Amino acid sequence: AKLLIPQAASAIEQMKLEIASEFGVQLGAETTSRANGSVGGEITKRLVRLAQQNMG
Amino acid sequence: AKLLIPQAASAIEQMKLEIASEFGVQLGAETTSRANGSVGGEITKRLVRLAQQNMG
Amino acid sequence: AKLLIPQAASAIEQMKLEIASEFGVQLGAETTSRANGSVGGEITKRLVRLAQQNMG
DNA sequence: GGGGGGGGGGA
DNA sequence: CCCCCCCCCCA
Repeated sequence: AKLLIPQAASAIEQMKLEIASEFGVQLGAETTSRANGSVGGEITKRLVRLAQQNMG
Repeated sequence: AKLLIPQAASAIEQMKLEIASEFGVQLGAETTSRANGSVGGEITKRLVRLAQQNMG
Repeated sequence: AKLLIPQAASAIEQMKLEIASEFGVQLGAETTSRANGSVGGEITKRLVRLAQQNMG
């Protein structure tokens, strides 16, 4: 799960737990894919949205 | 083809065209889906990276 | 790629293959976006036709 | 495995 | 809407 910028590990980590509770999902191997994936989906969606903001 | 932040359309377009040149691919109907697709993959990668950077 | 109705996956899959054959198009990354796209166009066309028929 | 963000098409 | 891609991230 390496990132482009490892120094951001802390950042995403916060946003991760944030989105988790929002959708009400428990990031664990005992959970479905559509559940663990929905999180990573929102994370990417937000990172993109922010980047598009600092360019508009 | 609505973007998350349509106000960035012009910025992402210039990014698209510049990446196409750097990649040597000529965007178009007659281009392979792989070549066209690669430009879109770079946009997301760079946007995600820039987000992580200017954040964490 | 998640279709409106995932359960239709198998059916659209067969229609796709049958359309590819009629068109003489080989679906793939190295195939032009136009050739690949042509197939998706027929699929939507036939689906809309079926819906208009079984609707009166 | 999944979700999301982009690229190029066709109907 | 469907087709073919590429990328990011979660697990």
